[PDB]
Amino acid sequence: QKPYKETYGISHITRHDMLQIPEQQKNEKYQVPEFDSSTIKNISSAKGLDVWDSWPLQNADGTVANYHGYHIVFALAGDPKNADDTSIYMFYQKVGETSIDSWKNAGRVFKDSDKFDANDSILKDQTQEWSGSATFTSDGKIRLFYTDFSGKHYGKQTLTTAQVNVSASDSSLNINGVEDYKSIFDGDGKTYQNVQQFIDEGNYSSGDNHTLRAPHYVEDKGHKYLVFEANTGTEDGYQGEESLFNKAYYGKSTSFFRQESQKLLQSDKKRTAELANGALGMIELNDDYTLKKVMKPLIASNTVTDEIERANVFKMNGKWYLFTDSRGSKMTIDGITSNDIYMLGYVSNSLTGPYKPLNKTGLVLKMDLDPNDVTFTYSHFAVPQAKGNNVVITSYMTNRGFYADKQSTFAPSFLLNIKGKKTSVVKDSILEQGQLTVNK
Ligand SMILES: [Ca+2]
Repeated sequence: QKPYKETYGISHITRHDMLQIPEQQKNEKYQVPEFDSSTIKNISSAKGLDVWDSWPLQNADGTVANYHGYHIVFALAGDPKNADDTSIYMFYQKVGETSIDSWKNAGRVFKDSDKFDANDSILKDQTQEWSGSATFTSDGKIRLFYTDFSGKHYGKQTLTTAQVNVSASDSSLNINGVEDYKSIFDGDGKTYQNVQQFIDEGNYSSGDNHTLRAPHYVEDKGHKYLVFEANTGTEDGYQGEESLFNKAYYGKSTSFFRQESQKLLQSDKKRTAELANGALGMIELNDDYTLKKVMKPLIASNTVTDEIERANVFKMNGKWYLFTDSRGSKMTIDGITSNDIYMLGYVSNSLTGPYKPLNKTGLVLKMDLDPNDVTFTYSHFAVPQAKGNNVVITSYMTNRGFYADKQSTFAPSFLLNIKGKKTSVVKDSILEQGQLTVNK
């Protein structure tokens, strides 16, 4: 196969940039701070459930919404014994409260019968509800986006929306039901991989890893978009043997391409690399939240990894910041280990790009604790704030099903300082578990 160069007009997480991270990550400015295990509590209202990936109800610009005097956080929860028990619950606190003990549980967003009542062919085959985002509409409605996972159809993942109907009183919030509950996007094969393409490979035992999830709502100039975890399709640089010869995925120089590509081809990571075609995708939505336009990915991670999760994007002080979480264990980069877990980040003058790496390489956060560590965190997420140079990093703490007495819970939040194309963790900025804003 001859070397070639093709960007497909999109940005790329390159091998060269990733290779810089192992040395860089030793700098405390890019490290999830150490947490104090004796301050950590289970979510008391979640009653022995694991509570992991969690997200705030947001305004269109990503700031935290105020619903009738309450903050709302949606989260995946389930029985610690059953790895396939995953539904979305809605938690809430009065605005002003900070303690983890302030979070009340409104229960599941969905009834089991809702997916059938939706009159939606894909939804009626759902077995789990995976994570997403939620926006607070201009007419005062709670608009949810999440991933419909079908365990019985080879792990199909479909971007899905619903309006959550909630009555508010002085004391409580109550979920009355949902409406406008519908599939929006299941891939198109050319821009984003679909489940059939995964099945064509031999599904799970092929080593391929199909993703179409983590839908994040954002607006710009009154246009509505989802940015999401995906994989590339046939027309924007697909997985395959040929992909290892695309210099766009390497960066730096032809010298670097020749050296790195031949190492990769001689390595035990060649096949993994060939299959690796992660992407942060984008679609525009109509005003009824249906699909308007499939758009090109903002960034892709060909050869590096198949799995870039928890897509997030927002404008802050005149620039756009794009983030994703990713496990070192599924990467193919020398010096990145199975313990390493990252939030990577990119910056643009426009929502639609082009995006270049933060801190030269893409590194924003590094967390490398043992999976057994009670203070292990995952699903790091930057919550934009109304003003200032700080965002709040939320994450879940404690691996699912690991400890009888210590469930997955809200991690202590902390601050990340962002200016220009640089970030730093704010020294001793640890907040309460699950705290969403600096303002109180
Ligand atoms: Ca793949």
